[PDB]
Amino acid sequence: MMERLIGSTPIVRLDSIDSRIALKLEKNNPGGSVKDRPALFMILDAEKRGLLKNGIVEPTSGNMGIAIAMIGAKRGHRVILTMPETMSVERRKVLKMLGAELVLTPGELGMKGAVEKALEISRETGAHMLNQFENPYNVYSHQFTTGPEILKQMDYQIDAFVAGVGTGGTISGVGRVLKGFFGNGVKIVAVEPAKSPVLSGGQPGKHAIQGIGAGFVPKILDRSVIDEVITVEDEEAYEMARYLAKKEGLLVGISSGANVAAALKVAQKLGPDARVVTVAPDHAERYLSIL
Amino acid sequence: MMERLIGSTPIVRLDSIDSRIALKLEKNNPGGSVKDRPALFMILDAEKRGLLKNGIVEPTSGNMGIAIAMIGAKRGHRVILTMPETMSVERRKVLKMLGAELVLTPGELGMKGAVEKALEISRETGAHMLNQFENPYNVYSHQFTTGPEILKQMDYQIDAFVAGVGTGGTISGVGRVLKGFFGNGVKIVAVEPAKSPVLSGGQPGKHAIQGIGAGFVPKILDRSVIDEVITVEDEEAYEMARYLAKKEGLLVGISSGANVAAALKVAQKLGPDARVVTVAPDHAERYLSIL
Amino acid sequence: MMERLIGSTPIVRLDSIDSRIALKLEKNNPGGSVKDRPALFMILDAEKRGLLKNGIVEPTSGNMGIAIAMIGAKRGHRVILTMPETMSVERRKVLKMLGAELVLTPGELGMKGAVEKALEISRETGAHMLNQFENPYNVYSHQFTTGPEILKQMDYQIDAFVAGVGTGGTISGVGRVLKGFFGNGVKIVAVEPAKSPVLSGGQPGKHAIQGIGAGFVPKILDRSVIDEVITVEDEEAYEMARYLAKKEGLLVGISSGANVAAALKVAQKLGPDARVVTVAPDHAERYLSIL
Amino acid sequence: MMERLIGSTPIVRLDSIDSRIALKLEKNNPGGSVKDRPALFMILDAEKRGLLKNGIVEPTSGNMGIAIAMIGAKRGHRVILTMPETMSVERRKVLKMLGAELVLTPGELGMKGAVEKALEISRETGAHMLNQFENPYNVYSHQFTTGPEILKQMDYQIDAFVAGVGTGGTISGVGRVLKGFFGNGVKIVAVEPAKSPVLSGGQPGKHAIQGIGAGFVPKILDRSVIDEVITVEDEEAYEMARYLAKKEGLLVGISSGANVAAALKVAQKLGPDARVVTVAPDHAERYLSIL
Ligand SMILES: [Zn+2]
Ligand SMILES: [Zn+2]
Ligand SMILES: [Zn+2]
Ligand SMILES: [Zn+2]
Repeated sequence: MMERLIGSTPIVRLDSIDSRIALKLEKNNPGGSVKDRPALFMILDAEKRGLLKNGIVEPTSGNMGIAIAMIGAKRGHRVILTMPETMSVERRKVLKMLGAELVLTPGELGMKGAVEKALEISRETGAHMLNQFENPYNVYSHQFTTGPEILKQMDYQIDAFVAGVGTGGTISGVGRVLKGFFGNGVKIVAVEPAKSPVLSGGQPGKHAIQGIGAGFVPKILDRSVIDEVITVEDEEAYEMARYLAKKEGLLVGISSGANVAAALKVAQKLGPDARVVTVAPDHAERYLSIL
Repeated sequence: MMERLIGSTPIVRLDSIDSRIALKLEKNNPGGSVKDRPALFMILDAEKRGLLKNGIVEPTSGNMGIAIAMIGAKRGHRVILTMPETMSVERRKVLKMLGAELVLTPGELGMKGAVEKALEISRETGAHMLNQFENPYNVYSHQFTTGPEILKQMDYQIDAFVAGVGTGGTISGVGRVLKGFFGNGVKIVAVEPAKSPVLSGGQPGKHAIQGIGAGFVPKILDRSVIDEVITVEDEEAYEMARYLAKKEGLLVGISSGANVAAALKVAQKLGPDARVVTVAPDHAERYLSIL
Repeated sequence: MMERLIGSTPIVRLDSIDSRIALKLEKNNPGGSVKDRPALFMILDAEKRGLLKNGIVEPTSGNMGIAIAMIGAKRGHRVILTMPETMSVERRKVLKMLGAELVLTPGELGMKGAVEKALEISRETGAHMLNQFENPYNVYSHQFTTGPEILKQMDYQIDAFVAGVGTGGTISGVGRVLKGFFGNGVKIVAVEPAKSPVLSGGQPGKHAIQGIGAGFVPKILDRSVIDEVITVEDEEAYEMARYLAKKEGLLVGISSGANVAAALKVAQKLGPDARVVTVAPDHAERYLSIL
Repeated sequence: MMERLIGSTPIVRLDSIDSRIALKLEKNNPGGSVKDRPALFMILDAEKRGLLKNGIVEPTSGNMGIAIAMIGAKRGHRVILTMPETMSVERRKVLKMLGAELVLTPGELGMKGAVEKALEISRETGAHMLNQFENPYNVYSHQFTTGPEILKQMDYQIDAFVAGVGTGGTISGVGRVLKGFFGNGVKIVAVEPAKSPVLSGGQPGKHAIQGIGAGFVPKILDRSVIDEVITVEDEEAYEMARYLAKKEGLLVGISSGANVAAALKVAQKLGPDARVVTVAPDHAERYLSIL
């Protein structure tokens, strides 16, 4: 069921915004986000290695936790999530509907606080941490599914791929495929918040772009495939998410707004025949309380 | 964009519930429900007839309104919805995100109250009412998309198709295709609330199964393709929706719970090799406030 | 296996011939032709009615024989095919590969001799005749699969659908759907050989356009959906089939050249933004010794 | 057109042969073989490097010539193919249909003569040689399309992948993906003729298994992904190809019988629930005079 439903998502051209921008719509996944792919890969790996006797505990900003909970619900794994109290309340409710357990961690501690608590619960319960920031299967999910899909959906002609970095899974897996095919003929652009520009060589900080900018450089981030880093302001991301819904009818989340805002800045630096691709990580109904 | 994204949704087998039941997952549509199909068909028809000079006004229990708003947002139509105040608050928020206008009508007046207000606004603004309860394009959407999809996805072997009646579009369009192919070899079962059993020959009444049981028999309901009517209690529908999320990882709405609860009663009356198909009209995140 | 592989074929636009024409590629079917669809439907229907206990006998000089032989091979039905002995060594070989029993009837004579022999085999062995020219399930296969596919693949915008009539199944089933959706907004154009223009009111004659022009009006032909008839000369058909290979890289059969030759004549009488769709029934490699 | 049609081919399970075997049907490609993928990738790469101004010349006796001719026809590249004059009238015809220029070199001699003639044509005309045995884009086509497809189509569960080596492109690219995902959990099995077992450490010889066993080790063969080599006799291959047609209704070529014959040998050494996947490179109707 899950193996079959996850991936093979559609791409749309954003004609009412900039007709050079194509948005891959990951909300079509059964868990409602891109994170279904890495969750599936990391889980199948841990099962075959015999690591899930006591279930799974994973820190999350929301989406990876929802994906793990969904797959765990179907496959019969106990799932515990830790997540900062600052993530949208919709996340908490979804996790509960999926019968997962949740421990909220302090907002000012961000993703590091969630990781810390997850490490504790893992030791206390014996639940296995998939560790999205270090697990190479996160990258393999995008290397073997997302990247191949994007490559063919764009008819093997792409000038730039633009993606927010959360775990770094998406840009790394997709970037490996695209650099493999295009070499220097394609630009791979990482997106991060202006408020937390760690990839640009700056300081971590509080920001509102849920799902990106963890405040540190993930171990799985494959820097050799990344050409540049662009920053996006919080209000830029929200504005674009809202614009996508009103002008394209696309019910996409905050990080999709950030991706598209950044893709627009990329496309403007290039010619009229530029082909720019980005991802819409999730849907707008996960953000009704704040978007 | 919309023409391309709408439809071609997947089917899953509910092994952790009853392995004779296959659920078509309509939440994969870009508007997050089955209603994307009839909305697209009715809109394309009204455009080609030159009826949308002043936009669209339609009454809704939520999903048809969201679909119309989404397509209107992309195609450039002004969209006004009327909807009972008793429908989930998520509906109202989505309509606003899509830049549609909304007039809430009294809860005790139900769908009839919404229709009445929509007729008023139509006259006042000149906006065109697509009229989901009378428009044959509602039925054609399921006759030309949903039904053909279901027929092939089930490898041309179906013992029963089970669906809630809202507008009656789905059961009518799908039932025409399936009766066309199977004749009396397939049973077509209409689902309604026990609290409002109009199709069984009873009285209209207040119920909690959002999206079904409008309290009257729609004009587009094709009674010649319907074999029986089954009733479902409110708590049955909610319980099943919850069970689908916890045991299958399927984030489906209330009417999906009602469909599956009814499909289970159908399958139990049949043999161990029975093939029963139903629809999951929408997703669970449209119901976080109440489910 | 066959239920899964048959149908859902791609469409392409004929940019090197006329960019207003779109070509549905039925050679992508496992039997290499459009006839996989009606054969499947006729066989599933006959199975369901318990009519296949002593196998299948069918008189056929064309793709229906391959489709039947192929489905019969997988499903475990005995398949006897009657064919005038004038049929190519290419076709005999394929039928024999699929384990059909070939009954060759006296030649110049023709298809009548094959029909007569099939009727006696049916009496002598109990084998069931599907009768492709009379069986409504031929039409339903197109009403329930091909037409729905085309409608959506053309994003619900079609000014004309153009198709050769062999059995009349394709034009009738697709025509029903397209008339249903578009009404008089779509023109349905039947194609036939200039040498055998029976649908135009003329006399049957010998022609070389494989797959079309039986020299009678088939029982299953839905005349109510057909707006006009257009004729194609044998050499128009062969020349266009060759051109499709040469300039589009499309290895299509003789009937495909006929369809596209006709569609070209249709398109030229319409505006610059007209949308014309037609079918490529089979593949070139079935005709290497004559094309 | 070609970017859209190539790849995304179906898999079937060989229930009438051994239900542990799954067969990827590459005949569904517009060129009727697996070689559409590497041809597309090699040509797109060469175009991008501006290497195709005077066209393409390639020495090829098999499906690569068809793929190149077909892509060349649509894209507007001059295609010259060199082939020993010992090649069938069937293949010459198809190549000529696609508008390739056929350069026939002295026979018994063989493929070396064709390579030598291509090298001089390249010098004399400026035409660019893709060199399918050395070009890494042959491997990438499978790494980026075929392997990703197989991984998902098998629901991420594969005990063995079995494939004939022609160029070694298919086994290398798929093998990279499957090794990447499964590690030592998957066995990658290369197939070659008993008459020409060079990968097994033996001597090159003449054989009748079309599409495999070039009688050298191709430069692009990723030996690091191959776990074992298995041999197949010419008559094993032809017999299995015939059986696939007869009992599965699958019109597959000679190399497909070889692959399935090998996969059968593999499956028999494994448990009852083993999952073995293999490829059907091309179709039967390309071999009517010998199969
Ligand atoms: Zn596009
Ligand atoms: Zn199933
Ligand atoms: Zn098109
Ligand atoms: Zn399978």
